[PDB]
Amino acid sequence: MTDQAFVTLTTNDAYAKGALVLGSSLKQHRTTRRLVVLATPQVSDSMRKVLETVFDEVIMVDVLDSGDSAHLTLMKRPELGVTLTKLHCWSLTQYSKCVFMDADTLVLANIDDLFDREELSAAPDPGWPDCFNSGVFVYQPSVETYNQLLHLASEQGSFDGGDQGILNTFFSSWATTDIRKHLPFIYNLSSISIFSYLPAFKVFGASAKVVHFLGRVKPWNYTYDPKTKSVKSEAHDPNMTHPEFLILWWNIFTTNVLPLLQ
Amino acid sequence: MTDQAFVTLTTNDAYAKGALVLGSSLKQHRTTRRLVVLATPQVSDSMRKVLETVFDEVIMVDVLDSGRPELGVTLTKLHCWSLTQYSKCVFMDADTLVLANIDDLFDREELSAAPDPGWPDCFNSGVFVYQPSVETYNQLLHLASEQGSFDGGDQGILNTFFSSWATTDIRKHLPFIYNLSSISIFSYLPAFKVFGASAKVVHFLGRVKPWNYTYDPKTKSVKSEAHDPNMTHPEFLILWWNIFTTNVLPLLQ
Ligand SMILES: O=c1ccn([C@@H]2O[C@H](COP(=O)(O)OP(=O)(O)O)[C@@H](O)[C@H]2O)c(=O)[nH]1
Ligand SMILES: O=c1ccn([C@@H]2O[C@H](COP(=O)(O)OP(=O)(O)O)[C@@H](O)[C@H]2O)c(=O)[nH]1
Ligand SMILES: OC[C@H]1O[C@H](O)[C@H](O)[C@@H](O)[C@@H]1O
Ligand SMILES: OC[C@H]1O[C@H](O)[C@H](O)[C@@H](O)[C@@H]1O
Ligand SMILES: [Mn+2]
Ligand SMILES: [Mn+2]
Repeated sequence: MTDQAFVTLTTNDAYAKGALVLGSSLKQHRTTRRLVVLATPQVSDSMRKVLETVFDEVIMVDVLDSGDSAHLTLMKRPELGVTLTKLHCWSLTQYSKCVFMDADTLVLANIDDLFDREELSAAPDPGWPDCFNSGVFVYQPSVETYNQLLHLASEQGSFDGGDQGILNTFFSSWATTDIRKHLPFIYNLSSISIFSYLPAFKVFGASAKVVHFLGRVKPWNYTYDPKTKSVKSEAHDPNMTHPEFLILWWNIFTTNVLPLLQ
Repeated sequence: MTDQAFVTLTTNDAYAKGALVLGSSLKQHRTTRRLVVLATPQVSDSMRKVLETVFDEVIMVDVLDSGRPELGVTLTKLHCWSLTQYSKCVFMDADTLVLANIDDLFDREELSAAPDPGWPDCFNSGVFVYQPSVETYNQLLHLASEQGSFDGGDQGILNTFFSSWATTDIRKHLPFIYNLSSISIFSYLPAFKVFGASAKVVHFLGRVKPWNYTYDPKTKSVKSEAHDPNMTHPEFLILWWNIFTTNVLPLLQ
């Protein structure tokens, strides 16, 4: 109501375009909750103003960077040290409960029923499903938890160099303790860009509630032709096996977001 | 006890090599349960006899085929429910390898399995705990006939029949240590580096099986002529080939 929020993060203007599409999609599906975006100083002044037209609030935060090149190299994503910035989401005690969503997500149906869930509720990671994917999660802001998380990050770091490792470590009961903290995979459908063959998608994909463009290739990295509605397909590319979501992203961007960027 | 078993399946002499390595590895790690392999008539008479040496029972069954096109025969797994001489069994694909004792799987209840990478609200059917039952068997055969499988193999059928696995009982979700595939290691290497030493079962899931790699015992190394998109973990291939060379190959050659 005033008490609960969807929260996302952008540290630059590229992911900000993702944030804008996510925000638009939440509004399209008539959330009754607040929309908030955490932004760092690399987000341009002009992009912050655009974010303000979609989000109820833009909250400026400091970048938190693991600096963990060794574990980010294992992850194959040397840029993701800045995802520790996500931890600031726990500082938002103006809200009693929030859903964090990655800026590379897209909402396909109303998902306000997530606010029935308890901290920490998340869906399984598509590659290592004993860990939860940290791109969509239900949590409770808390100065206590925020401080504990910052401390763990500074003392031990993260096994993957980013937020997902440290969050899985801190919330390590997730895989075995309480099945009500497992979100269905359709609330974080995160395998499409990185798995070539997904037979389950063909029978269950139509029920997707949130699609998550997990992996190095983001929808905004494509060249989209709005005349024919084609994307230049980038060589071998699992997005093109099931391109409906990438197409949708660009539809929302071109129709609902591009006019705000004028 | 004698009323519980590990059960595997081979429909041909190639997968029989996997079954032999798996059974050898279960002996290596001192299982106290029986070892059973389901075999079809396409397994040669000589290989069936070799299997009878490693396994406690070699049970002949008919191929069930849904109609990787070779995978239609994986419906043959459904025969595992016919083994009512056992109260509880762990089914393991012929392309798995045990690294440590896993007899504690018999504390689990039907249907216990690990989440499948790529769509983890379905379980991977390469390792599962089940209870033999003629009723269940008949029901699975019925489903296979009337609806078929959404993936053309056993996994679709089994996930359809046991459709509340993802949401009902978390004790039926097996951790990765009982079914670790190289797809997972490739997808999230950081997790493998911190947790991976705990693995008790390796699953060589995908088109290129260990017996499709060539192994040079002189250089202690492996390579495959066909590209392996699952990036099979080389250390695991070496463990497989070490067991095969010393324990299995002398029975065949
Ligand atoms: O340079 C970056 C990288 C990441 N992010 C934020 O951190 C999230 C996690 O990164 P990403 O989605 O790239 O990780 P993946 O889901 O691919 O593992 C993003 O969605 C953004 O919200 C960001 O703001 N700037
Ligand atoms: O031609 C075949 C194909 C498969 N199988 C059996 O069915 C299982 C499942 O197939 P596979 O492990 O190849 O599937 P994957 O795990 O790679 O998806 C195998 O391990 C074998 O036990 C068999 O006996 N003959
Ligand atoms: O740990 C860094 C990143 O990897 C994870 O797999 C998640 O998809 C993403 O939300 C997280 O920020
Ligand atoms: O259903 C087809 C096959 O592939 C599955 O993903 C499982 O790993 C395997 O045991 C099954 O037989
Ligand atoms: Mn993401
Ligand atoms: Mn297999």
